[PDB]
Amino acid sequence: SPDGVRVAASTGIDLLLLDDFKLVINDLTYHVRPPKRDLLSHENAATLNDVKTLV
Amino acid sequence: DDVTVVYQNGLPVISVRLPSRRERCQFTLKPISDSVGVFLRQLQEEDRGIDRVAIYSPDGVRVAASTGIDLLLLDDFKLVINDLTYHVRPPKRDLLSHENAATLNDVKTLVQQLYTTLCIEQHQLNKERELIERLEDLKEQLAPLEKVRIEISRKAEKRTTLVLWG
Amino acid sequence: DDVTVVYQNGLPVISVRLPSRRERCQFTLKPISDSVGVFLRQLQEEDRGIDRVAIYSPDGVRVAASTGIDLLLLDDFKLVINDLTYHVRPPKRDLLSHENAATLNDVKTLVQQLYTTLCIEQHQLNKERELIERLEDLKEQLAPLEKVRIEISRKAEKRTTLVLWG
Amino acid sequence: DDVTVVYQNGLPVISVRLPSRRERCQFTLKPISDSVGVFLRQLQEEDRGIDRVAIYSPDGVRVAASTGIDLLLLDDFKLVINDLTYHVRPPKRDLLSHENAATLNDVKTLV
Amino acid sequence: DDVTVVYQNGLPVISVRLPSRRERCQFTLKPISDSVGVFLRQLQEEDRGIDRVAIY
Repeated sequence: SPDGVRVAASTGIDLLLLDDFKLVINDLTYHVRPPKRDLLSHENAATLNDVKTLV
Repeated sequence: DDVTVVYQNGLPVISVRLPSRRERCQFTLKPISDSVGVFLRQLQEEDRGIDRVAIYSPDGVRVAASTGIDLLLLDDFKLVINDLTYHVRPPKRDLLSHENAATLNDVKTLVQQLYTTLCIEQHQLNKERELIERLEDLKEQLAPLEKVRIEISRKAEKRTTLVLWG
Repeated sequence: DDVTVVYQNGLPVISVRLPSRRERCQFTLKPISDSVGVFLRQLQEEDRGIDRVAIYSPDGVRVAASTGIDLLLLDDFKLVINDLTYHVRPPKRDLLSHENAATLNDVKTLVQQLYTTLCIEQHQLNKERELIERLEDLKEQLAPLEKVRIEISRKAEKRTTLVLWG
Repeated sequence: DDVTVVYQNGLPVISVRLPSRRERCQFTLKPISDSVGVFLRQLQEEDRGIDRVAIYSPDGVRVAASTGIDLLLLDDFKLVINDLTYHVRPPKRDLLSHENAATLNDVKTLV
Repeated sequence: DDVTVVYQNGLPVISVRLPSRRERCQFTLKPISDSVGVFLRQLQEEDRGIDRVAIY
């Protein structure tokens, strides 16, 4: 995690790509930063509706 | 140090301190599909030097392994690593209301229907492949018993033809 | 020589010349079930004289061993056998243009992120739990009634049999 | 004489003429849970007097020793033993599992 | 190509051409402690696509 705490091997992938993290391969730390939607909790009522438009 | 339990995305994440590397580690527990045994296995699998793990109720009794997380996170408890004990105190999240949840269920079921629509053809294809692979094994396993069945049914039919003719 | 990819009966067939046997072989692949790892394993367990084999995207990067075969056959790639490098060009499919594919991708991504952030898995598990609880509650109102229903049925059949014998 | 393939109770069976023991040996084999390799192993274990065995496509390119038998029984093929080459034509069969490549019609019905 | 046998340090080195990588390979044979079976095993162990080996 960006704070330094490890992430258990049972954490789902979809829960991990919601926030940037670090990846340690052997001793190199790559700061992975996935493209996340910058919308908030209420925006779902729009986001869902947004989906409709696309369809 | 300490063990903290917080809530993110509706799921409880619990942050413990592992002994072998002196670093923290957060486990995301599912309050319905997970149990205490699952949490303990995940806790002693992310670190091999945790040969001794336990969870006790705050009064002294040991919590059984077949206990749901939603039943455990109600009251405090004590987690036990190889020789340390941590007094864990879960939080108490708030039930929103009777109105907001009534309008949230619509979205929560529409998203479920949409996700089902997006990923049901590949799942049914895998299911049909598994079903063919399973039927071809069931019939192969049944093949030898049919011989004994027929050898029994011929003797069971001869005597009833004898009964009719008699 | 050369490596070709031809669709036969809707399934891809990759014709490749192996180094040791010096004879051209062909592999039929399922685009849904198999993966790059499965194809590479089949290609290795064919002649046993291939110590290193890989599949590179035309940009230089290497595709993983879990990438599906369907996702790989969209564009060209490079099949690298121990020290040979063959340029594979699968036949192009006629699918959505480069504009509608973006819209469909956006729909898929938004639906998946809504399924994750709203925590629909726990919603479905809670629905199933409520259903189990209702079903098990319906059977606790039946335990007292059936205990007297059985008595009534027994002392009714006990008169029916007596009528028969009479 | 020649080699024949028949489906009985959902399982394919193939009648091979063998050189060392001139007797029509039958092989009942599963199309999904087996490959061509295990079929050649069965042939070699049955005869143990055949120098080699191989399967070829109707054109001449050798078919791999790992393709499933369901992938093979779609079209015709050739079975070559060390001295004879029998053109085997499986029974006419259309579809196996409805699992193939993607199509624009699938995307249309998804939308 | 060809197979050459020469002598170095009193030991015969034999250079064959392996099929799987199209490269040469030299084997140092010991004229007393080695046999033909040992040479064939070493020849089909340095390259896995040599399932058939013989010496006539």
